Amino acid sequence: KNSLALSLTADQMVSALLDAEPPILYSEYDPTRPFSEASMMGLLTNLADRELVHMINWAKRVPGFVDLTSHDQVHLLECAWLEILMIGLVWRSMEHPGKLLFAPNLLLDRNQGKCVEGMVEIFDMLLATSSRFRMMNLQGEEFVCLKSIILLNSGVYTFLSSTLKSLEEKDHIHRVLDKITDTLIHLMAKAGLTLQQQHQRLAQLLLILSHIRHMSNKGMEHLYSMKCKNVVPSYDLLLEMLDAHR
Amino acid sequence: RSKKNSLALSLTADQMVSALLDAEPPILYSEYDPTRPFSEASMMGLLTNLADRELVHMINWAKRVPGFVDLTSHDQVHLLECAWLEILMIGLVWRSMEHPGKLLFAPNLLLDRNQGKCVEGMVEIFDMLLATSSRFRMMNLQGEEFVCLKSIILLNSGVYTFLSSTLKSLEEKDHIHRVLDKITDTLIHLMAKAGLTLQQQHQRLAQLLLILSHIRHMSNKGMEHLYSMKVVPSYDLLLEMLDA
Ligand SMILES: CC/C(=C(/c1ccc(/C=C/C(=O)O)cc1)c1ccc2n[nH]cc2c1)c1ccc(F)cc1Cl
Ligand SMILES: CC/C(=C(/c1ccc(/C=C/C(=O)O)cc1)c1ccc2n[nH]cc2c1)c1ccc(F)cc1Cl
Ligand SMILES: [Cl-]
Repeated sequence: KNSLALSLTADQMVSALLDAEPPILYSEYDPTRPFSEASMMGLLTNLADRELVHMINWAKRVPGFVDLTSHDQVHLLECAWLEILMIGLVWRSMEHPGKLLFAPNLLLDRNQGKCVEGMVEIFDMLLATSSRFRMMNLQGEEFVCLKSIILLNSGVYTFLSSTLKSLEEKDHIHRVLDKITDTLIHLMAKAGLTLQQQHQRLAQLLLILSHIRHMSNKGMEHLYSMKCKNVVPSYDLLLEMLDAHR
Repeated sequence: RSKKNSLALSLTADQMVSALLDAEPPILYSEYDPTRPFSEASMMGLLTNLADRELVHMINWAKRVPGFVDLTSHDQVHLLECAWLEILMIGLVWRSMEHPGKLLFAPNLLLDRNQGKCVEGMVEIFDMLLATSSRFRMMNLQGEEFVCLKSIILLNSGVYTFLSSTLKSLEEKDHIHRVLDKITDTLIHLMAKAGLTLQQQHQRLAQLLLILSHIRHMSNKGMEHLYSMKVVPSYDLLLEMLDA
């Protein structure tokens, strides 16, 4: 692939990723009205709906992503969307121990998780991830690398791949993933970590992604258990949004 | 802030690998000569039976993973509850590597895709497992890398879901993270000795650890299908096997 992505240095990768970051959105409720009146699930659903649109724009700006066919872009987003929302939430919540910062005007604690049956389980997992990032002193530059890894990794092993084209798409993804790895290592070397510390930190970061997958899976199961499914993107919806984007 | 006294942390890379290779469970056989062809119910029976027998050996293996016995029984159980199906699955994928298009559950139970269709929804899981096996094959995964990955799953999968208020709980967690760091070093060591450059080492490490996310996903899907049909070994069972 002549992909410009593969010619990027670590610093250019980080710049591109920092520049692609979506805005922090606000929850939509009247702050003049008391907080009951508001449905918690309604607020969260609405927020996720609005976050999704921005996620598509962000994805299109991840180096290497637009080199893929639309079909593969959709497949990656279908698999990764909730993991991406979740890693964003955890990062925003880092400086708020015991709380989840859904939006600047929607900072929830554990006991607010108990609104909606089974959500507290997810809340606790999210809190623990936020604690882990805090403990590790996760940097914004590392965060954007991890979020891009999720986009590219989560769906890559579930392409139905008979064709030459599909094999080339997979190879491409793996090369970009290798570039993000290099980028992460670079950031750590420049922060003055030893070689051993670099590889240990890389491993600690990537192992957290396993827990993010777990949380996404649990979350998706609770959502599928519902008789309404207002925002969870079908392939076709995602393809439309990708086409509607351009 | 306190660092648990563990012989595990004094092991070199080479000693870690040896200890892990030595702890490997045996390859078990499926219930000998069943009625073939299989029904949906008979296939599930064979797979359930196999998992039950594999579990006992998994506990023995876990007890021999350096650092694992340093933990309290409660924490050992928590790790196994979270990791058990992922461990079965990574074992299966490794055994299946040299059998393209097939899953080697046991030497007398080698199934292909179309045999996955015998139980409703299972082919989806089969396909994910096959794809993982292909990925390991493509990467030329080595047996020494495999044992490191399998131990990482044991230690990592449940580590973030200890409910941890006390200093003691934080020290247990730190211990786990140090052992995980030791296994990372061990993996890097193996790659360096295989003659990979520094860049290649870090890239390969990342490729391997990213597969663990897919293994978590398969475990989750597997558990969901099983709950839809009917499964996590009970705390008490696990405790007994750990005590026994
Ligand atoms: C953990 C929080 C959460 C989010 C969520 C995602 C989708 C929907 C609804 C989809 C639909 O009807 O199609 C509802 C809530 C959430 C909503 C904003 C978010 N912004 N950043 C992260 C965020 C997560 C949630 C809550 C309950 C649950 F059973 C499962 C989940 Cl995942
Ligand atoms: C994919 C294969 C499979 C395994 C399996 C694991 C546990 C149980 C437990 C049931 C119970 O306790 O009542 C049943 C089946 C399997 C059985 C041996 C195995 N050895 N190595 C890997 C292995 C997997 C399976 C099948 C259908 C499904 F819906 C989900 C799964 Cl996970
Ligand atoms: Cl908005």
